[PDB]
Amino acid sequence: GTFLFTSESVGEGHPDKICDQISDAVLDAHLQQDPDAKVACETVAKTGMILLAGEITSRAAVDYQKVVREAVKHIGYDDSSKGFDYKTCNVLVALEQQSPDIAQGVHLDRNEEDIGAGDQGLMFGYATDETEECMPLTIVLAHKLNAKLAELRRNGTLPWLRPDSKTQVTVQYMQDRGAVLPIRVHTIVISVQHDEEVCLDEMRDALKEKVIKAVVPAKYLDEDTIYHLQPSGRFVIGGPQGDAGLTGRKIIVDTYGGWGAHGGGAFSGKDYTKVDRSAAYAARWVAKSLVKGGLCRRVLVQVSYAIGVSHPLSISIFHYGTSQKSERELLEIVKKNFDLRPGVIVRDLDLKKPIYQRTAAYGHFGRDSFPWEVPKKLKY
Amino acid sequence: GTFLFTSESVGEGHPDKICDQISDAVLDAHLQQDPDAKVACETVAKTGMILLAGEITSRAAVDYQKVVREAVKHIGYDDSSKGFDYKTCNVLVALEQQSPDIAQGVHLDRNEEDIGAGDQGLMFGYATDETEECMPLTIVLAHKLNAKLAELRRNGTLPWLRPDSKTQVTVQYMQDRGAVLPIRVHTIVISVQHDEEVCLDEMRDALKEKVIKAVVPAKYLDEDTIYHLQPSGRFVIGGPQGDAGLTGRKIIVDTYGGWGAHGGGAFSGKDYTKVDRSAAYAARWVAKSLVKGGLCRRVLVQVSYAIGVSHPLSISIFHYGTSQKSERELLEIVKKNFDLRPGVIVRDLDLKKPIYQRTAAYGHFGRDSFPWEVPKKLKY
Ligand SMILES: C[S@@+](CC[C@H](N)C(=O)[O-])C[C@H]1O[C@@H](n2cnc3c(N)ncnc32)[C@H](O)[C@@H]1O
Ligand SMILES: C[S@@+](CC[C@H](N)C(=O)[O-])C[C@H]1O[C@@H](n2cnc3c(N)ncnc32)[C@H](O)[C@@H]1O
Ligand SMILES: CCOc1nc(N(C)C)nc(=O)[nH]1
Ligand SMILES: CCOc1nc(N(C)C)nc(=O)[nH]1
Repeated sequence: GTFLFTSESVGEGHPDKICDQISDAVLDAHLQQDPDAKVACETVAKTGMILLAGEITSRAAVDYQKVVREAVKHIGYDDSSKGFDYKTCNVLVALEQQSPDIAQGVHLDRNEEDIGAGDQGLMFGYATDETEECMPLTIVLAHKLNAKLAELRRNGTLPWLRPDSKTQVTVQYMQDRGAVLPIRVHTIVISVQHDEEVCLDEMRDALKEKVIKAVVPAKYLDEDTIYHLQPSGRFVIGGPQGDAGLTGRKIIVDTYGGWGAHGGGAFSGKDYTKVDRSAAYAARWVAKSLVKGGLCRRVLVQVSYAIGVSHPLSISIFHYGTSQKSERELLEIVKKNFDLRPGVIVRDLDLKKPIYQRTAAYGHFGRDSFPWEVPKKLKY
Repeated sequence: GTFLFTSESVGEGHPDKICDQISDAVLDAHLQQDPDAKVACETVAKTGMILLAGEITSRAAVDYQKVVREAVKHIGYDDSSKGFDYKTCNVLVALEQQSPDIAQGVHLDRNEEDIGAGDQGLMFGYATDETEECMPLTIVLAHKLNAKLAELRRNGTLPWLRPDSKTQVTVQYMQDRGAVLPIRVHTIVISVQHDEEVCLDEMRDALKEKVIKAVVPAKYLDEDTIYHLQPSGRFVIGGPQGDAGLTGRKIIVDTYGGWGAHGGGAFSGKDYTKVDRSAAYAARWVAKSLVKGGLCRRVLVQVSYAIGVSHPLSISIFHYGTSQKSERELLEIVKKNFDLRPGVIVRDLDLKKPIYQRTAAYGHFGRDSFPWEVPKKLKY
């Protein structure tokens, strides 16, 4: 009954992730002044460039040059030696108002509770009892390895580290009546951008001793665990100079690491009317409520919408055989306890609050007790 | 045992899809001259602009202005009245060589069969016996509805149609020992860009009579089927003018429509060394071979890689309880029949051939008998 499963994560300076963080810095800057801002901000990053493209209709007065540069500074790209510098990069803006055809069909003259979905689409929520935070261990460990790299870079322990990193964790699991039980870590990959001076052996030793051992419990590591540390051999060129980044290109890192499913929508740079974000957060909230409520050990929830229509078109539950209740019964419990109209989700999850840049690295789920991470007490 | 499941698809003129098609037109233009081109071409589209950003190392001489404009012409954006025009749009290029640090770690001085994966990552393949092509009915129908719109636009039946469209199909299924059986179509959404002259009732009638009835079998449609046709009410502004598009933002439309799983990687604009594409195609090939080989009714396959390492780090099989054989036994069959090194996949799936622009709309799977759609005869 054993099997392997792999998930990855990336650091704050991974170019796709830079884009997600900038998109959400822009969203938060708008929401700080106009809680009802309509934002659809895409970011593109390549050598020396941040380009903002999309549609924003807002009463806020936002200084895009300042917001973008401050986000890049926070990430740690502050010198041409690192391949990117917030002080001297090009910031280009191609932002227009939201299409009036979309606005009239979604929200104009609509009661907030009855606002229409901002687009059609499908979204999934997932939760698993394998960790207290109800997330897959593979992705939790992968995120923590990138967070550890950023911690050691920022406190000056490993000053040769640069912001761009990727990690990947393969866990060997046992199947248990549809639930999954982590046994051991089979393989770890770490690739991180570095300075010109540090040698490969010094990096590999530090990645094992100061990063992996500082994150992964020893009980999961053994003589057979495979380590791929700086497997490319050299990673001096990094960030946007090494690879063009775009918003919404790390949607699996943002969610469940391959577990569960995804509807395709990106989160960053979007206000609550874009159900790609708000309904995915609500679906996570439902899934976690079902697991913490003791109704199943793991569960997948799907929801879908049509543009301009408030109520979801469909809701579905897949419990992997981990409940005594049928999926039909769980769906009835969900329908009695949740209202997944976007105009209700916004109230329940406080989605006009400018906390979005905090979600844009290290995953949107399983951290920091955001509203979608606080289970709802279910009545049935 | 009944449940609902929803999938979406988009048309050739959806702005994200325009980007995927342009990225793959660029890839094919390079491969026509240099079969070993290293391509990582991202495209961004917004009002009046196509921007190419990324990394290409190739011996080809490619006229980016001509390649981009020809792709936009094919899609049908040929007049400012449509919101976008290949003849007069801005084409901007920010393309540099592939990072030498990546090149040295992946492919330089390597025997082709032993080339390293171009990046780390995870990829999934899926197949289901619910259709002959081994794809979920939800996504097959959603794709065919967009293809029908483009057919009626191009033959002049519905001259008010414009290239940008989205569709969404919800099917009611029955569960059958882990397999899924389509019963009926519960809800259909169609949104399509249109001219200023046509009225809503004429469009809704045409979408039902000339589009849905021309695609979806009557046996699936009944008095209860819900139709959301032009639900926003007005969609004159469309294409990149209505919404910024980016390459790799329709990864679920490109694959399984919410069924199965996704590793996060985009396909378009990437040569075979980028396992996000080649290993996902090979995983589809494995999954379809297992279903057509009669070993399971539906199956999910995961593979993963480390940058610079040829052999996958992990391979896993989830058969949803639809095989008499254990997942351990199916994994042994896969390991005896397939070699998922990128330098072998390229040979088996002929991945230096310039057929990629053909994959960039209507899904990469379940169509046209591409090599990954031709099952391998399994020996065990
Ligand atoms: C390998 S690059 C993607 C392929 C690239 N676009 C190309 O031109 O081949 C993807 C990510 O891997 C990381 N990366 C960049 N250079 C790397 C290197 N030399 N070694 C390992 N990882 C690298 C960065 O996080 C980057 O965003
Ligand atoms: C609704 S837009 C996404 C949200 C948008 N960025 C905004 O500013 O609100 C997403 C896709 O829906 C389609 N779309 C654009 N305008 C539309 C309209 N008026 N009615 C329906 N669908 C529309 C296009 O395919 C577009 O790429
Ligand atoms: C949340 C709905 O997703 C799924 N449901 C099911 N069943 C069998 C109900 N199978 C899947 O593969 N996905
Ligand atoms: C292909 C590996 O994906 C999965 N495997 C399993 N099991 C139980 C083997 N459960 C999942 O949710 N996904």
